[PDB]
Amino acid sequence: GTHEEEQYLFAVNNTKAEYPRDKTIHQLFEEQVSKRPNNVAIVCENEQLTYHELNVKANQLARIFIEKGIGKDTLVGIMMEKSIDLFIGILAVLKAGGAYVPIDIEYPKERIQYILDDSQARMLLTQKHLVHLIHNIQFNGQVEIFEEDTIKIREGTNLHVPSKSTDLAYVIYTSPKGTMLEHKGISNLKVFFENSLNVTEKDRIGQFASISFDASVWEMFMALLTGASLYIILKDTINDFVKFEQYINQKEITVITLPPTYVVHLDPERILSIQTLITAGSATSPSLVNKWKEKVTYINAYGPTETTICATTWVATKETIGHSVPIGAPIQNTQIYIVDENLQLKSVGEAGELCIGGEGLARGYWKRPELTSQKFVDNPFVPGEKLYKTGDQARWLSDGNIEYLGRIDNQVKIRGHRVELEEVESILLKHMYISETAVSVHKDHQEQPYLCAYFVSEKHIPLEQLRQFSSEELPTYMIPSYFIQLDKMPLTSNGKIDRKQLPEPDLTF
Ligand SMILES: Nc1ncnc2c1ncn2[C@@H]1O[C@H](COP(=O)(O)O)[C@@H](O)[C@H]1O
Ligand SMILES: N[C@@H](Cc1ccccc1)C(=O)O
Ligand SMILES: [Mg+2]
Repeated sequence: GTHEEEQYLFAVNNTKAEYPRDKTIHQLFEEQVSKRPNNVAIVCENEQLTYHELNVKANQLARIFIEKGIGKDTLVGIMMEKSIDLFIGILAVLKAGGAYVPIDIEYPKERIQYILDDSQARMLLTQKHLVHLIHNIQFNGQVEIFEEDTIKIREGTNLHVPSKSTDLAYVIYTSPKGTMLEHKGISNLKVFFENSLNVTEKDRIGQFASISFDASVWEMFMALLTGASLYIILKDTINDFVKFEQYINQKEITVITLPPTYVVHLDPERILSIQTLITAGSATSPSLVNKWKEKVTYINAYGPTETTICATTWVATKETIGHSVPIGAPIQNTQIYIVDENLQLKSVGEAGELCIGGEGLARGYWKRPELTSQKFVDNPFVPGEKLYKTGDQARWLSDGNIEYLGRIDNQVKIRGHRVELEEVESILLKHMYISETAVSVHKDHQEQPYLCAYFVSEKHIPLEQLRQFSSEELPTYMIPSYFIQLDKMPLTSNGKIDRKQLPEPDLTF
């Protein structure tokens, strides 16, 4: 026997590539500043800094952090307005040898206290006008106010803090556990941005994502580690689709990463500067991709916070989009294994849990040893390493691409049959008038489960037609018992569907 299938399942993981494995994020930023110090690094409204200017200010502030005890693996909470100053702060924390815990200021008190209490950050960098948000928490550590003439008085050369790439860089909270990411994964991403995405200094990277979501880390360093510029898009521009479209074209943004939940509202014929559109965070669809692939280079990027943002990508080709948009193949220095409950490899085409190995793996969850040992298991494929169990269902396709099948949690039993919520969602989305869908499970008065489909459409779709369509497209046990048209989909801050905001039907008749 030749064991072809088994060999194929390993060949798909031949992704090794050279990258600065011993360098830190700030080291990489500094080496870019040195190459082109006078390149624009960051733009916000009518203000901007060159790589040199940004570097100097980060170095100055970092020297203040050093004296106040910020060092190896020290966590520094950051709570600042979306601005150039926010990014000076992030870089300053990294330069001081510490890690930052981003806290979005648009957040409620409760969340700021969990992050602060859980992370137990010894320092909180914020701004003068935001301190009232702080009077709603039991913080005891050093509260650093960011308005510095204080900073302009310090030396602006690169510091020489003994930092390793295995030191922590940032801690981002996911649905709530704080994920510890080291420098390594970003060092790897730098090379991916250059070699895979083809990002160069000529690019202008939009900064769309919330600072508390790793997509913002993705954008920030996509710009700052390649020599490109980063454009801080403000909330009021984002809250207005026509304003956002105008911003992109006026600022001549070339690369933007957006949630499919956002892109669905944009007109591709209005967008003119975008060269590369990356969607991530949730599933995109054949209809959406078909609508954009001829205008821009469309990339579907998949990955959990736990493996440093991105584990796989798929690029739309001139060719046929099928029933699903693949999440693609593992990026450089990343391995994917689709396995059963005991970590045994599934046959090609079989559904299993997507597990990730490689250079992007997080150190684990902050102060959660047991959950860490449960999710980051010993890698049976590359002994000596760890393997992250994503909780996602997926299957290997024929062509080396991975097909995402939904969260394992979203598998509900109805009438003794197995239903995956995401599958009902994607099928209903095929309807010519439906632009967005979401399916949820609820129990009726006899505690039995039933499906409820929520959809958005420009015009009112008669339920009779939704029922007929479902009858033709879905197995009986997968036909929603109720269809509910929403004016707009309720989203979380990260741009994902907020299931707990979808109205449950009143079964009282
Ligand atoms: N491109 C994608 N397609 C489908 N689902 C995605 C995609 N990218 C991310 N996700 C989902 O988002 C999860 C990561 O969420 P989090 O780590 O909580 O921010 C992944 O495990 C997926 O379930
Ligand atoms: N890491 C993001 C997904 C993502 C992938 C690629 C780029 C940006 C974001 C998440 O947890 O959902
Ligand atoms: Mg995750």
